[PDB]
Amino acid sequence: SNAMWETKFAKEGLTFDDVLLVPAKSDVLPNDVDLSVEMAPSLKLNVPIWSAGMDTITEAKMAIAIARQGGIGVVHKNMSIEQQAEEIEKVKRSESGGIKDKVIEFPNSAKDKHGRLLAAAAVGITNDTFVRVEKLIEAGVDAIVIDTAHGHSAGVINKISEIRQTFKDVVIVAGNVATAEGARALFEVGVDIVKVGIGPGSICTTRVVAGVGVPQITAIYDCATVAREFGKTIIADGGIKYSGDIVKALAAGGNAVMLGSMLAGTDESPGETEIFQGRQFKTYRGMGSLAAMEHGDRYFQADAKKLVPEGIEGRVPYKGSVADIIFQLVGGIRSGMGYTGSPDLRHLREEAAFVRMTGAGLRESHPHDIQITKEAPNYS
Amino acid sequence: SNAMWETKFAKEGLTFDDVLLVPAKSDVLPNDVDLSVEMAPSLKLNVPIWSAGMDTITEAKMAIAIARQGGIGVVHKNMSIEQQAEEIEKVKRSESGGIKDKVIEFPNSAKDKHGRLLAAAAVGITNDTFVRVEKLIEAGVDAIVIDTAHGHSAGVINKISEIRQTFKDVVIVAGNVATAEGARALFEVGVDIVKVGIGPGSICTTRVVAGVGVPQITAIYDCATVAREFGKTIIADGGIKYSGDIVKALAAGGNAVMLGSMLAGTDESPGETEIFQGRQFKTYRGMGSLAAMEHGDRYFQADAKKLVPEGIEGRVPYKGSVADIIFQLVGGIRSGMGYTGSPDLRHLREEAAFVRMTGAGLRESHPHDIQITKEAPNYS
Amino acid sequence: SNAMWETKFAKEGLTFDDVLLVPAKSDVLPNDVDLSVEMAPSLKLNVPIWSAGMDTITEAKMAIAIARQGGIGVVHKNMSIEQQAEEIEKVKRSESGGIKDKVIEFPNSAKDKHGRLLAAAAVGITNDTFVRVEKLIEAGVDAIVIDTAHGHSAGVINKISEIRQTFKDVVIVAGNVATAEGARALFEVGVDIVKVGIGPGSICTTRVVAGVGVPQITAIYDCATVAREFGKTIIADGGIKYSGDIVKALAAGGNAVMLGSMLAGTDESPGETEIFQGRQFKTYRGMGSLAAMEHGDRYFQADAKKLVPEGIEGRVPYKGSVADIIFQLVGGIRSGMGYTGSPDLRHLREEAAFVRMTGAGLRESHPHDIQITKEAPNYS
Amino acid sequence: SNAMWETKFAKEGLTFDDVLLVPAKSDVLPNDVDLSVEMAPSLKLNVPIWSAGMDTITEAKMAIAIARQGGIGVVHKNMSIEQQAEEIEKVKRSESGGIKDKVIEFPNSAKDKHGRLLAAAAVGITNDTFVRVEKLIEAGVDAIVIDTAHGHSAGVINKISEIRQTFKDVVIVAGNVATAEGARALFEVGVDIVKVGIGPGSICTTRVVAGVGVPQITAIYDCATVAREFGKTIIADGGIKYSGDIVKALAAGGNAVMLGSMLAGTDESPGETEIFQGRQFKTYRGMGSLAAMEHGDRYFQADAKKLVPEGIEGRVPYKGSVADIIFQLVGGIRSGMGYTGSPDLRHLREEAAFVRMTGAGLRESHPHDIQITKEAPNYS
Ligand SMILES: O=c1[nH]c(=O)c2[nH+]cn([C@@H]3O[C@H](COP(=O)(O)O)[C@@H](O)[C@H]3O)c2[nH]1
Ligand SMILES: O=c1[nH]c(=O)c2[nH+]cn([C@@H]3O[C@H](COP(=O)(O)O)[C@@H](O)[C@H]3O)c2[nH]1
Ligand SMILES: O=c1[nH]c(=O)c2[nH+]cn([C@@H]3O[C@H](COP(=O)(O)O)[C@@H](O)[C@H]3O)c2[nH]1
Ligand SMILES: O=c1[nH]c(=O)c2[nH+]cn([C@@H]3O[C@H](COP(=O)(O)O)[C@@H](O)[C@H]3O)c2[nH]1
Repeated sequence: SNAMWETKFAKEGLTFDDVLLVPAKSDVLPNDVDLSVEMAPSLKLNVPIWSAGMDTITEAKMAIAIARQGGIGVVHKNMSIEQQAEEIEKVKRSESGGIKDKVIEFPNSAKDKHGRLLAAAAVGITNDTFVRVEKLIEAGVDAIVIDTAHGHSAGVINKISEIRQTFKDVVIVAGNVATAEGARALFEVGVDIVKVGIGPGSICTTRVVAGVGVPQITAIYDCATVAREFGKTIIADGGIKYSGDIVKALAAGGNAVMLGSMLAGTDESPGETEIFQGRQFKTYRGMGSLAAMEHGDRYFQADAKKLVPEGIEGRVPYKGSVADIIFQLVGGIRSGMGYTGSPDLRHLREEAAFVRMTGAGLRESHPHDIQITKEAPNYS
Repeated sequence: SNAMWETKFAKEGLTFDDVLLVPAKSDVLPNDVDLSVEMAPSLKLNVPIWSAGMDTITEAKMAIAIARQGGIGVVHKNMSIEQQAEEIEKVKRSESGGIKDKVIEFPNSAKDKHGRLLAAAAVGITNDTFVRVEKLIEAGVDAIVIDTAHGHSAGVINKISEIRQTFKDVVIVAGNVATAEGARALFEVGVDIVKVGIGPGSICTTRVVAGVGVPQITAIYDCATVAREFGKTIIADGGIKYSGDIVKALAAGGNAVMLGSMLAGTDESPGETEIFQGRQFKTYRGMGSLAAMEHGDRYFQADAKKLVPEGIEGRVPYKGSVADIIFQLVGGIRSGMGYTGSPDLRHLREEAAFVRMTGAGLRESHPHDIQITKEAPNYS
Repeated sequence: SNAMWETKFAKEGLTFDDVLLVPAKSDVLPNDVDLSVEMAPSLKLNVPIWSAGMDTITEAKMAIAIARQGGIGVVHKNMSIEQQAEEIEKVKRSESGGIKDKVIEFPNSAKDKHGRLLAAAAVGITNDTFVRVEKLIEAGVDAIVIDTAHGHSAGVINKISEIRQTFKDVVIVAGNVATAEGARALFEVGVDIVKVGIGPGSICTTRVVAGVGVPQITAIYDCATVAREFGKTIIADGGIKYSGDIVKALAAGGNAVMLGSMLAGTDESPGETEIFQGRQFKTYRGMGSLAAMEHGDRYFQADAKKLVPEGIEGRVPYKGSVADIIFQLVGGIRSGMGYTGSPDLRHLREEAAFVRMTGAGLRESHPHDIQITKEAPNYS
Repeated sequence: SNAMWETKFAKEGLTFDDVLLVPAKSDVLPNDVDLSVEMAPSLKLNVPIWSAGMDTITEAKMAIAIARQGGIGVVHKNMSIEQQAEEIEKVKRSESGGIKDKVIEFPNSAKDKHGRLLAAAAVGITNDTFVRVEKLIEAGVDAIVIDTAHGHSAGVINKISEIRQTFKDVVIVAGNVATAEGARALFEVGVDIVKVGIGPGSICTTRVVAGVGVPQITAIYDCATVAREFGKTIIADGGIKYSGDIVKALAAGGNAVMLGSMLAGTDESPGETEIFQGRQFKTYRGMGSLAAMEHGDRYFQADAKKLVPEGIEGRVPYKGSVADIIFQLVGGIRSGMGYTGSPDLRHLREEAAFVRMTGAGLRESHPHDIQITKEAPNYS
């Protein structure tokens, strides 16, 4: 391993705050760009956003809200198989075109071939994963999300291969990985969508507790290079703080992004708001935090207990409705695509160029040297 | 686009706080350097400063004040065509040599061929842009500023070409761009002066909301390279916080700079001062903030509404008169030209050299390890 | 020295916060990885951790606690030879398998060939170093730690050679060094284990007072390269703040780490807790601080007094028991080895790869943009 | 100037916080290293320290105190020629070996060939510079310091050449410069000692107001390269915050350093202490601040008034005596020379090597993650 010894520090990594997209000749206005993305032949989104499979982010109510805005929700797995199946049934029974009380239309709703809202569901690697997958498919789930901390592991890959073999037609998302070799290993066993991100999440301590990770722009770019070879897709999962980071994640190769923090504290996230000193907040916590792993309500098999936590528990200010949050994100995405001359997301992924910057460039990019007197809806 | 794919992260960008000017052999004292600049055959400034075309920076009163100090003001377009024409008439009727009450002389006033103070005016891309340009020219405007967020866009370039074709002699400023190709596209349709800057403004959130921009020293240098080929000029617009940044912007290739924040809160900026807890302040806000776009007084056509804001609203401490602010900026410019051995701005643009530095170099450059006991007039 | 003149600034250095470990294909779960390390033929640890030889970190009580968890303690030398010999006798008489009051077992205890807890002891370079070493060996010490600020010095190397010559079988740790040439100079006189680190300690001011040091990841990597050539080992000493830094230190080539700050404020560190404003704390101080050097209780020879201090005196929040702290560190190490696919520490040292990152990458690695509401046991 | 255009951003610059000295094999203990330096054949210091020629740093009382510790003071020029001559006479009449009340010896005093304390004096470029130089020489001054903001200027070089021509034997210090070409231009007209530094001072705003400067480690190294060719010396002037920065400045090529901030607030600096909220402080201000330039006591010719200030006015905590401050600095220098294996300053300048580091390396170098409970005498 003298070869590995001499190359220990060769690789370099970039994150969102290291880069900007370069403006380019543009023939398309922001309101005319196409935000649609085909994640798999049977799974098309109208906005490139997945809500995170976390017990403070996505149950039925969030999955309904985000699918009606054109995305898709991943119902978390910290519940019994029967409970998670019923959450999916709630999504598939929900109104997808519009509701009255006076007329709220959902013209951009992401739907299956039968006009029902799309919905996804997380599963782990446990003895009962096949049963959970079976009951989710029977409930009408549109994608299974094999959600693991280290997707590039023999045990995970073997479990996916067995799932792919028994359930030949379900769309399989699997993750997380952060390297080309990890993405390739998953696509080679039949994964449809690879989820990218080790450590970048707002609530996570993986990089500090284990010392492991890849800066997220590099992780996306390295994994998207492999996805292009297979003709498949990736989800850029974690570390997105502003709408501009979504544009960066997609331009680096992401077909869609997954959001935790930016959707935390919305009306449709699980739990209720709590008033503290005249201010509204909601809980947001890592799925590897102590509170999230100490779940024990009805019985379910959980992933093998980790010795020490890899997330923290926190609270976020109340944000409002999912519809209003998505409206702000979409406006930012459309603005960025207009600046880069991208009429659709394929052009953004394939053609856009970045410029690297220092911490001084970052300070120039935010507002600077001004006393802000009102919070902007997209800059809180 | 495998070529674009492999070069996604090739480009690097520098901003003001990344660089310093290197001192050089100097035969000229600061008081003897020449700060004049010809922006176009009919538009000569005595100090290389344009005031920003913003509704909290420049109306008639600011345009008069800054032209009397040797610069030029861009009257903003958030008003009716008739109102904006009358603002220009106020500037062109104002005294340009001196006034009494006891004798205030303006020996460095920038004037047209008839001895009237110079004045510029912003226009957008709307159906009535030709009428606005016509009435501004009839009012005696010295330059039209085609003010757009993304100047490198087919719609903007087509509108400029049509304007250039109907009004063959007016000086046209157009922007904003941040790349060589964007500058070239504008000069090729007859723009006289290209305005450079995407995202660096103090009050702006473009880089964070859309993910797009270029660090401003690189943007200036890339665009000035093209201006040199055409024998035309550029305005370095945005991100200047100190007089030393003006010297940097000009040495990077800028023929002149445009200032928002450094002129905000002056007596001549629009609005009145407001006392808050014994301290004086004035409002300063992005033209892409909610308050600035929600203007609706007399009717006018506005640029197409953007879905989400790209600026914030803020307040700045009262600064004093435009004359005293310009005096401090000019003293800093003259000092920098003396250090670089530049007898005039052409030598500064063409000959001066920079040295790149880290964040540690930046901390050494400011005052450090001292409890400042009085604010300096040029270091507040 | 024109050769030295032209290469003054050639070398570059990395520390923990500059790098992350890259995840790799993994066939081993965290609970099955092997944390054992042979530091020398007669000195095997079950977890790769040495407690620092400091008078606020390690006396008999800490050495017992950490050996029972699988590591080894270095009893400090700021005491008489007789006192330090008695501390070692206390360790070697202590129960190593388990104790009652109800049954506390120590299944991972690091023991000598007679079933007694391992223990090490610091010595200096003074006239009586041979006598101190003799009495420590008679007490049953398992390793002597020649503890000096600048191990790459003629006086230190000559003293070690004389010790190695009189005491032919004792395990000798010597330090500190930070360069390949310094490590080589010590291994060449018979040192068994080289201790690496000049300036990285939490409580130390060496780099700021003397201007001297090497960023600690580079120091480890440079010295481990030499250790590999000799077939010997190194201790990565100083600058570790989180369990993830331990994984980084070992992957950079360290066979084991030495901890001060992460063990300060434990029940078993010397001194008692002091309540200040309802909060518990303990003292932690550099061995080069004024208070630590002004020791004058029973008489002992001290290293030559330094003119000015090179450490500070501080206080740390109470941490709890050594057992609970080690449990958190080990969980983090096991998680990192699982992510890197390392079944044992040899694979981590020899095979793991890093990715370099900016300050923006570091901010993404920690929790960001969240109001943490409870402290994590491994993220305080 | 297409050659200058393409090389605008080629040069890179380092400051103190960017680098560390690498430890090396050492045969010399800190107490045995030689801190002497010959600045010129008739000017030898016993510690390599000049006190700054500033009206809040050096008059007779500071010049006496620092010469008795082995350095030399530069009496500032913000006073009449007669007054400045009398300050020098006070220094040359002062006791240099020792004083009683009980016996204070000054065994390291820097003295002239007649046993009188060394002393230097600042002069400017004015019409009466020849008269000031004449009266200072008649008073027995050991060096004249031509103190200008931009030493690489025709007017300064012409004035120095005329001085060198009339006063053929006085030691001439001249500055400030920051480039090889500026140093060469001064040595070529007969300057004995070149003073290096544009912008790094604690109290100065030159880099922010004018945009001009060179990071100080690079400035020293570039200028020392020229000094080596001429067989002459340089003073590293400005930006030194800790004793470790002195070691860095000398290892980068400086023969001696000049200190402002580290000597401000001492008993011997001009002015008295002022109690503010139970705490002692003294004034410290740039010679380019408004208060320092608005001096108008007895009449003197001042350098041409600059339009705008290039320094600020501040206050520093009381530090104690010059003797105690120098003792701490010398201890740090001796420690660094011991670590680098430098028996004298020539070896430090010629042989020592640096390692470059990031901001993460800097945070590791200072104390980190500790609540300091007492201020160290060399780390306040
Ligand atoms: O290392 C981790 N420890 C955790 O406890 C944890 N919880 C969530 N996640 C991941 O973070 C993503 C959400 O990130 P953001 O809040 O930044 O959008 C999610 O989509 C997950 O990928 C975790 N990662
Ligand atoms: O992205 C933007 N969103 C906005 O809302 C906005 N408002 C002003 N500007 C631009 O900023 C310039 C002034 O910048 P400074 O205050 O830094 O001088 C101005 O001259 C404009 O170029 C904006 N840019
Ligand atoms: O330069 C120094 N001056 C000091 O006063 C000092 N005291 C301890 N040490 C060293 O720091 C190590 C502990 O570092 P941490 O607290 O970061 O674990 C220890 O293991 C030592 O190597 C010192 N280094
Ligand atoms: O640009 C400047 N504007 C000023 O007003 C000023 N005053 C002092 N100096 C220079 O700073 C040096 C002292 O620096 P320190 O306090 O960092 O030691 C001094 O030795 C001078 O070289 C100035 N430089």
